[PDB]
Amino acid sequence: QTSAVQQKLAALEKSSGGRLGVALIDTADNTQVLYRGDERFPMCGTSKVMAAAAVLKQSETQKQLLNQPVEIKPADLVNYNPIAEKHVNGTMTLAELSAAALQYSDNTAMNKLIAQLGGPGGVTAFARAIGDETFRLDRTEPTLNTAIPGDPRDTTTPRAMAQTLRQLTLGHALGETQRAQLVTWLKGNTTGAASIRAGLPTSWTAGDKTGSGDYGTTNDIAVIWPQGRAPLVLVTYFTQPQQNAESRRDVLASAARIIAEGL
Ligand SMILES: CC1(C)S[C@@H]([C@H](NC(=O)Cc2ccccc2)C(=O)O)N[C@H]1C(=O)O
Repeated sequence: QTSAVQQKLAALEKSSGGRLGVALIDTADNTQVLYRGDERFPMCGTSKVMAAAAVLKQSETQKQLLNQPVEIKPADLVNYNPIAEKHVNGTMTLAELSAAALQYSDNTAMNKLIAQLGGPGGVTAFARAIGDETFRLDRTEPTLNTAIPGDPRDTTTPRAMAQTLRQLTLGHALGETQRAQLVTWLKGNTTGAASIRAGLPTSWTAGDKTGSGDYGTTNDIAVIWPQGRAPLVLVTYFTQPQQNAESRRDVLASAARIIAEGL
């Protein structure tokens, strides 16, 4: 069946010229709303949540892991390193790297998280351990953002990512302390005001992780606390036909608005 909300999302997609994927979980009743929910999309930076969460999982059995120093060398710098560049020829702890990857989307920090997990396959292995059979990380930064249409590398589906984000932030995929840390990091994100958040009533609070890549790929995944009701988990993925397409965070805001108005 096609719902009123799905019809509005289809209209939005049509006017956007691209391909939109949406997955909402309303924890008030566990109901879901999906649009292209089982189609694959390039994750880009939204994959940083899985990497940080995997390191948080490791920290459950190593109390000092998050304080472990990691060397940052000039050769480690990639295409976007707002935090790591300050620490070249020095070190950053795994907590510092996690916070930089999540809150500033630092790509060198993400690479250190991936390395700590034994490579992209280590991130995928953690996804499998928490019941996500869909997620796949295949490359490091910056190539994991090529976002080529039809390419399965570094992709997931909106349904899978929403389920995983719910388990990580509201469920028991991580220990209580680690879940709280992840939520704190997401709520402190600096990059999300133009995306899902721009489509929500101002009174609502949220934590999110954005992503962008080639093909005008523009993504956001969020955990939301609406005024007067149980939290929501929302994933909005968007990708376009031309490699050099411009970002469209406004499309994510529009999708979020349709979802909020549809509650
Ligand atoms: C500036 C950021 C905050 S960081 C960046 C990052 N993507 C890239 O570096 C690849 C790329 C390749 C070609 C064009 C754009 C991006 C990611 O997905 O985390 N995403 C932005 C965001 O989330 O708003």
